[PDB]
Amino acid sequence: DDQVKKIDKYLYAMRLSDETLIDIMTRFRKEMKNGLSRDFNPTATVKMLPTFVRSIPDGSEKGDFIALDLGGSSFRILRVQVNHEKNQNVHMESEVYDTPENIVHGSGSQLFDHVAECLGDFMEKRKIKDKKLPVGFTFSFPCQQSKIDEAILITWTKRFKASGVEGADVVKLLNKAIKKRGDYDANIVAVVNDTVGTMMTCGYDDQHCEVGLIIGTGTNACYMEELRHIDLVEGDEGRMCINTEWGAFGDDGSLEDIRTEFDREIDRGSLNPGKQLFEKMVSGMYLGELVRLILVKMAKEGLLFEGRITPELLTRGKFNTSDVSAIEKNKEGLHNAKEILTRLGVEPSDDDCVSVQHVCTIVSFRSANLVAATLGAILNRLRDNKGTPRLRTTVGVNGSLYKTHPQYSRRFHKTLRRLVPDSDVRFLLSESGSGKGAAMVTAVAYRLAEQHRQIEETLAHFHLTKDMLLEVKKRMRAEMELGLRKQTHNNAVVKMLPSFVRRTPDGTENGDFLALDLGGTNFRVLLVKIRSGKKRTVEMHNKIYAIPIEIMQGTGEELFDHIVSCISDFLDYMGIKGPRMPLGFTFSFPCQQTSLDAGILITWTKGFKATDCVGHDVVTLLRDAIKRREEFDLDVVAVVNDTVGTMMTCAYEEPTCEVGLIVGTGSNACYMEEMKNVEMVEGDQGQMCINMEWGAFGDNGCLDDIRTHYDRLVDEYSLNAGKQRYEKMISGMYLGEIVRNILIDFTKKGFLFRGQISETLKTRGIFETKFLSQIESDRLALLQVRAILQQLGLNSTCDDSILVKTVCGVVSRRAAQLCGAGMAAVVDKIRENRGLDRLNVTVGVDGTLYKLHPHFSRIMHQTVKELSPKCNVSFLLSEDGSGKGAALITAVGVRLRTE
Amino acid sequence: DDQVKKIDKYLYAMRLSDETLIDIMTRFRKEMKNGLSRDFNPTATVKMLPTFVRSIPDGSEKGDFIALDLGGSSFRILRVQVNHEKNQNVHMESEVYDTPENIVHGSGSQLFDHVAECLGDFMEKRKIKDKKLPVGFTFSFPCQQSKIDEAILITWTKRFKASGVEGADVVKLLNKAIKKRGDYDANIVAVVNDTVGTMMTCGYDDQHCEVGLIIGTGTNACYMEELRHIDLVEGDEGRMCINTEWGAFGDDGSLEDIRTEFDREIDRGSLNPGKQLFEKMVSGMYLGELVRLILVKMAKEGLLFEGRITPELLTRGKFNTSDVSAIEKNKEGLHNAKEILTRLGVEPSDDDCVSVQHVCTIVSFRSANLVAATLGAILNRLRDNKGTPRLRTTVGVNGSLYKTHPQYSRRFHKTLRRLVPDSDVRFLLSESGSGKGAAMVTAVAYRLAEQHRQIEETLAHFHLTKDMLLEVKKRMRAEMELGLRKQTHNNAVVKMLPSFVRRTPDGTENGDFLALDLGGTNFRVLLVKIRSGKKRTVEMHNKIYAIPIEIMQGTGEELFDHIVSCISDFLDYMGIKGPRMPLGFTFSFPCQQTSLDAGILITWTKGFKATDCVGHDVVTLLRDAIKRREEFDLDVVAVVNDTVGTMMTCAYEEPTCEVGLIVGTGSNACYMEEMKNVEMVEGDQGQMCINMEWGAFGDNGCLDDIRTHYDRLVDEYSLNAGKQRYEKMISGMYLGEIVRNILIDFTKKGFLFRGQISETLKTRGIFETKFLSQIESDRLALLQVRAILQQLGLNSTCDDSILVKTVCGVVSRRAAQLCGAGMAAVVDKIRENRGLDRLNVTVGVDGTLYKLHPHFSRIMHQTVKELSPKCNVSFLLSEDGSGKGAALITAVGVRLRTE
Ligand SMILES: O=P(O)(O)OC[C@H]1O[C@@H](O)[C@H](O)[C@@H](O)[C@@H]1O
Ligand SMILES: O=P(O)(O)OC[C@H]1O[C@@H](O)[C@H](O)[C@@H](O)[C@@H]1O
Ligand SMILES: O=P(O)(O)OC[C@H]1O[C@@H](O)[C@H](O)[C@@H](O)[C@@H]1O
Ligand SMILES: O=P(O)(O)OC[C@H]1O[C@@H](O)[C@H](O)[C@@H](O)[C@@H]1O
Ligand SMILES: OC[C@H]1O[C@@H](O)[C@H](O)[C@@H](O)[C@@H]1O
Ligand SMILES: OC[C@H]1O[C@@H](O)[C@H](O)[C@@H](O)[C@@H]1O
Ligand SMILES: OC[C@H]1O[C@@H](O)[C@H](O)[C@@H](O)[C@@H]1O
Ligand SMILES: OC[C@H]1O[C@@H](O)[C@H](O)[C@@H](O)[C@@H]1O
Ligand code: NA
Ligand code: NA
Ligand code: NA
Ligand code: NA
Repeated sequence: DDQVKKIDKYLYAMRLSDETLIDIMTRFRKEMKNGLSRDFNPTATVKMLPTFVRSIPDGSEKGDFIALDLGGSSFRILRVQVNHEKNQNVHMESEVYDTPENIVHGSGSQLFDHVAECLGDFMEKRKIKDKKLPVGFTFSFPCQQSKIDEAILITWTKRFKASGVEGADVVKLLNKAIKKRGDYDANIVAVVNDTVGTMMTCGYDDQHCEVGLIIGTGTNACYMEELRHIDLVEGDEGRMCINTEWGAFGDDGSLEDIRTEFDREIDRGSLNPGKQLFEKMVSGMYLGELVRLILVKMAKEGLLFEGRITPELLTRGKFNTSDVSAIEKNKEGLHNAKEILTRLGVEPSDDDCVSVQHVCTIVSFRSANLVAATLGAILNRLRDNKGTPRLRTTVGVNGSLYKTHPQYSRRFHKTLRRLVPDSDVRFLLSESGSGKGAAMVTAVAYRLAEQHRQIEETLAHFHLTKDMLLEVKKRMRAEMELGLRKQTHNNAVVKMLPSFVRRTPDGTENGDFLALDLGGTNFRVLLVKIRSGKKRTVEMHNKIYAIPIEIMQGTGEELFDHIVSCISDFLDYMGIKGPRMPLGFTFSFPCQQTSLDAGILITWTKGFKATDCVGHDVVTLLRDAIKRREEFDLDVVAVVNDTVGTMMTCAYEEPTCEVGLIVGTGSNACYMEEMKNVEMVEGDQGQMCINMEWGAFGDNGCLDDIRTHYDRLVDEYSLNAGKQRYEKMISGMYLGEIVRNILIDFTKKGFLFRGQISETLKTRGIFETKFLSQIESDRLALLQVRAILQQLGLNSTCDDSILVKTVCGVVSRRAAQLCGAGMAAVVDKIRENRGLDRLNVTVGVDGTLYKLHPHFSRIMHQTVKELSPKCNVSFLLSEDGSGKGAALITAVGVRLRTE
Repeated sequence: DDQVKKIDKYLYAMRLSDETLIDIMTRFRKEMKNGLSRDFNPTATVKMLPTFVRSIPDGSEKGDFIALDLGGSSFRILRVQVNHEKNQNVHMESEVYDTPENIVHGSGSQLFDHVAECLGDFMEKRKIKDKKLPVGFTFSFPCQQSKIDEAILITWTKRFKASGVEGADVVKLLNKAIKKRGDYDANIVAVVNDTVGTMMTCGYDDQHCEVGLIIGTGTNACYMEELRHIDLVEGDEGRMCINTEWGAFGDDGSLEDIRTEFDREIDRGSLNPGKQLFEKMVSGMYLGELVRLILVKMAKEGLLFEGRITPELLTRGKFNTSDVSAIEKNKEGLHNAKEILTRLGVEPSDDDCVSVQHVCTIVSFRSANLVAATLGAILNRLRDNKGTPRLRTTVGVNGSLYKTHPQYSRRFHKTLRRLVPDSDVRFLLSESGSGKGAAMVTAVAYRLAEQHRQIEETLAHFHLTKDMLLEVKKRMRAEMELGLRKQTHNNAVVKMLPSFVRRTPDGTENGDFLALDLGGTNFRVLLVKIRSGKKRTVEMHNKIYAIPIEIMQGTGEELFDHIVSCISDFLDYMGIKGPRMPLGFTFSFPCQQTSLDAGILITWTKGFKATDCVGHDVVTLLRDAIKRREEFDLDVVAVVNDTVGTMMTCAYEEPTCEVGLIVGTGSNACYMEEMKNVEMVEGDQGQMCINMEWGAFGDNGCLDDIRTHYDRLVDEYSLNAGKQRYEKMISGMYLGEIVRNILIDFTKKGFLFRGQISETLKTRGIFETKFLSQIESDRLALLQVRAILQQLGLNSTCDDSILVKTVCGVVSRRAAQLCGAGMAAVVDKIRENRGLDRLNVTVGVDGTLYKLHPHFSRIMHQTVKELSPKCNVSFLLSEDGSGKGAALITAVGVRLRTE
């Protein structure tokens, strides 16, 4: 019996006590938490990689799929089919392809060309190249994943070392490999670890399976973790499968007290020195060589074959894990030991066979015990996660060692069940490998990819290319010409209305003025005091006055009676009732003007429809309401569009400013034009500011080209169907409605909100400028987004929130680009007007969407820079409102009136 | 009692039950939590802004300071002198500067010009213009700060509305206005809120002060929060003052059930509509106007003065909060109300006076109550942070309303104490204002600014401009010349040794080869099989062999006996013991060669110093060690440098790979030179690979220009003092040592580790390549950085971690650039040699530092691209060591021999 008690003492370090295993396990429980923490992950050796599989197959899976399986004993390509509706039970065929060492060690090219070729063949035989079969990929190395169809190889393991793969995406790599062939089309939809594939395969038959275990060439386990623990994945919704990659357990020295001189020597001879140190004590790629190392040591010390030592005993790999298994068998154990050893050249005695067989025991008993240590850890995590006093789950298993060895399973289970007695675990041996599980994943992944494809399809219609934007710019410029020219003005949609403001502030404006600001979100009355000279100053006051639902769509008399009523109040407020003051009237709707102080409303826009206004001179309507009340007198000197008011406001301090842009409730622009071009106003000397009224761009159909189903819905249900189409794709009053309509469509499609169209979602105006601005804010956690949506009344999940955010960004991005194309046309015409090669001009901007939105202005400026590269445009934000500029314009009105 | 009975019923919504107050208090509580969370902050109206003030004064403050105070009811500039070590407690002189409307409502430019001008007038009269007086800036508006001397205005409040300031750093704006004057210098070293200033002022006198409260023109409060609760500031150590900016409480509609029609109306006339809504119910700027609006409402409804109404009563601002105070005085309240109302034009009756007074009462009482609720939330907050049943704290206070109102303080205090039971609260009214506190902050800020200045000054020596880098390139080019021309070779530092490798693999290399890899981090023996012809493959194996310290610096005989010992073991491992295989020797040290198979060790580099090796032919030393065993024999065909080996390994695949580079333990490079320029070897036909041994660049002093005190220390303490200068600023064996020496210096100066130079810090090697690469890993968390350092033995804080990361980054960056300039020289020489205008060549790269570092390669590549623009350089990383290329050289060796 010394033959055994002696070995026992020698390989003493490789016989771990329950005491020790307990510590190993405790240490893995820590390594798991560290690997899950957003803070500790970057340092952790156990990556706890997220796999993006949300749960085991439920049975709803159906279709036809192709599965790949690389990285294991052999490169396997399967085919799985299922359709319970048509009562078609799971069916599958599979084949194996040869993979010579040279390819496994060559460049990724040689390799992924090889896989693509074996796939080309596999489909050529069954004649399925023409069928749009979804491919699933079982790739069994640690991988960086942000989506199920992305796999960035973190590092080769086992027997693979292929150049130019680590850090790359094997999906794109495989794809490219195929492409080169042109032999077939292949839709790689998913990539899973064999651990994950194995958990899925068993989960399919056992609804309790929460773990995926592999003990073959390599070792590694996956399990079902709570999202509220995967710090590295935005979400708390249910669970997800974590690929622990425990092979690398201890690559940081955490297990140096467990590793022996033998582990260190096998390491120094390994393909991946320093890495996968836990695995190197476990999987079947190493066990055989470990034994051979121990046997070489003993032999060198005479403990075996006297001390005869052959060159074959010193040769790397002469001693397989096959031999380890064969030697461990109960009947032919020693018979085989003798044979295997005789082939080695040594002179195997019957005693030698018995010693060698015991070594094999020690080495294999250890591996099995280690896996029991770590797997025990996982189960401890599960029992904890839940909170139940006991644990009852199923563990899927696979791999050559576990399947072929005649003592491993038995031993492993026993040690495991012992370590965690509070568990009723059931081991289930995968019989299809990963195929079934893989395909069960490819099925869900494809399902999800189809929705996505459709989402992208619809959203793609909102994408505009450099060229399409150049066209829009070109169409804008053509429309501008049409509006300026007397022969075409009547049919032009872009009216190019003269404002009768001939120059920007000349610094002689002086006096006290009243002003109205009507048409934007806030109607207000203002008092503006301007003092010129050495020390020039501006002093303003204002008061917002609400305009009731009724009054805003009521009779004209009511509207202006209200306005004047508000003027009265403000005069009291300022303590200036009495004197007859001059008044600048900022009225933000298209007006036909014959002079600065006359403006005839052409049409209501935005939210206003007051009866008996269109066709009248708004300055007259105002004077009437003034005489009607009869309290006080005013001298209405001017009527100004907010674009022009804005340009003048900014021109005050910025003499380079000659353009006015509004992007708020509505959208519109103005700029300084040459009188010779304004064919609608007699005289070709000097300049005049032109209120473009560009919102009506597209009203003659010139944009049907890029308007979508959702744009037409918004237009069709608006107060002014058919009009202001350009504006309706840009401004805050409308952007939300576009988004809303898209979301309704997506919900009916079943993409959103579990397919339930909320009563809220049917409320128009739900997505205000404010909401859209908040939703699109940067680095804004999904949790906050979802919070905002629930605030509106929208019951939504993380996925919903993501989709909504995407949608808002697509709509607002397009708004900024279209706005940019118009402005690009404008500044470019100015450049040509001055006959310049380069032009520096500044735009005065205002509007709630422009001020609040986190991307609009940025993307807008970008677009203008790219579309009019011969112009350097500066956008200046107006902080005072239009009042200043209106006052400044009223000052000139007075001098020319008092002229 | 009738009069008050009815008024109470009329303004019912402005009288707040403790039930309501406790309601509001709970709300603010939630709002605080939201403002502090990284998830909800972006949508929270209460901003909870970090202040970067760690604690109240600790008595160590001392110096001469200037303090600005803007945003309050008056613009003040002060001077604070604090000298404890000189009986000089705290002395201050202040001066008020008139600040007219126009300035406060005009352009940011005027505003800060005006400030800069006043600061000038101030310093002029005191003739202190010449002293280095640090400036602290009290700016009572909400600001985003990443550090104490930065202040980005978020939004104007109170009476301010100057254009071009929101979103800007008021500190820059001020310096800008100062530099535009030319009158003086100003060291603005800190910016604080007035609540912070107040807290620090009271804290000076009362060590229990944990809150600063303002109830004047505007209202706000700050308090000491635990750093662990402050998400927006990385760190969990200690506390920091938080500026709640509680004026914006309710701006999201949070307090609409509290807000009345009067609040809504005062809003519509405010300078900032829809903002600071909570503040608009509380502070002095609003309380009076709020009262007026009620008198007007009541008058219109008959409830006052028979219902009479005057233009005065209807005017904005005719009823100041000042009048509110007077009318609430015990003795003269009603008498004062008589005078006030009689001036307003109405015919005040004794009842009117009583009615009015009771109005003021309700208004000011609500104000006080509201503040009690929010302060209560804070107090309760402070307590929970301690986790104790009771709370004892002092609240610093200031503001015109709180100071001058005859009832407010009392009522405020009353309600507060009733709302927070288990707490003793002292209300210390700041008599000096916030100026003293501001100065206390300034003192610590300056003290800190001085540390940064010195640190930045030190680190700047590691900064290299594009120009400097061009020089390094130029100098490198010169050295290359000297090394090639035999006229100057002997004296040249960069040796440009000939490798006697004349051409990159031609594609015919065939056979089996042995290889040695000695000089890098791992010594290994390799077996390499190269099959040429129609099908070309390369199969290689290898084993790592540890070279024990002793042996590494023992005797040449022991070293090479060890080498040959391992060669013997590997032959066993591979099972090829017997045949006389050709061997390729990769020897990573400078060798004088007269032929491919002859190499004289010129000198040791890196960590090697075996004796009686230098001056010997390393092939001879090997062949000898082999003879000394006689176990076997071999055919050493070549001695190769790792640069040459790496270039060949990579040129095997890429035919434009004419350059080699190593950035590992050491740094060096090789390239294909033209025999004409290789004056040291007879002939001018064909080409030859030149091992530059560029590490010795600088050994002749040609870099003394950029080498630093720390470089000299690292060099002076090395095994090869004075040699390999260039390399010591680049490779993994040295960079860590540069860092360690900088850290030691910084620690003595007292910038790091509490000035404690630990035993760990004294240990050389501490900052290995591995560690150095983790620390700089992109987007790594501070705790992660702190964790790793703690793991080293360096007990360090978060600030400590910040500095260590910065240091590491400066060193690694310089290294990458220096390396880049070297390569730029090399590639550009080849370009010119071949008289090309543009050159496309690829470089084979190897080395742990190059592989593991998160920035080196990126920065290096970028530098090459920038210094040699007429070159397009590609970097191919060698994934399988120098072995391949070495065998490829062996091949052409045995061949050219027989051929
Ligand atoms: O490497 P081994 O011993 O074949 O075991 C692991 C393999 O087991 C197979 O059955 C699975 O299909 C593969 O996905 C897995 O990689
Ligand atoms: O429609 P919005 O978002 O209110 O923006 C446009 C308005 O912006 C205001 O700032 C201008 O003073 C108005 O003249 C203008 O109509
Ligand atoms: O608004 P008020 O009445 O000036 O009160 C607040 C001010 O109080 C002063 O005492 C402080 O010095 C200022 O920093 C602060 O802004
Ligand atoms: O010094 P390091 O970090 O090991 O890197 C350089 C070494 O890298 C190895 O990969 C090469 O095979 C050696 O030839 C080379 O000397
Ligand atoms: O094949 C089984 C295991 O081998 C390990 O070495 C790999 O790192 C894992 O990806 C895999 O689960
Ligand atoms: O308010 C911005 C713009 O809105 C457009 O719909 C109006 O027709 C314009 O007059 C106005 O400038
Ligand atoms: O000065 C009183 C307070 O007024 C508030 O409105 C400001 O935003 C604060 O910065 C300031 O502390
Ligand atoms: O190993 C990298 C490099 O280190 C240098 O210091 C040695 O002198 C070279 O021979 C070698 O190429
Ligand atoms: Na998560
Ligand atoms: Na004209
Ligand atoms: Na923090
Ligand atoms: Na020569």
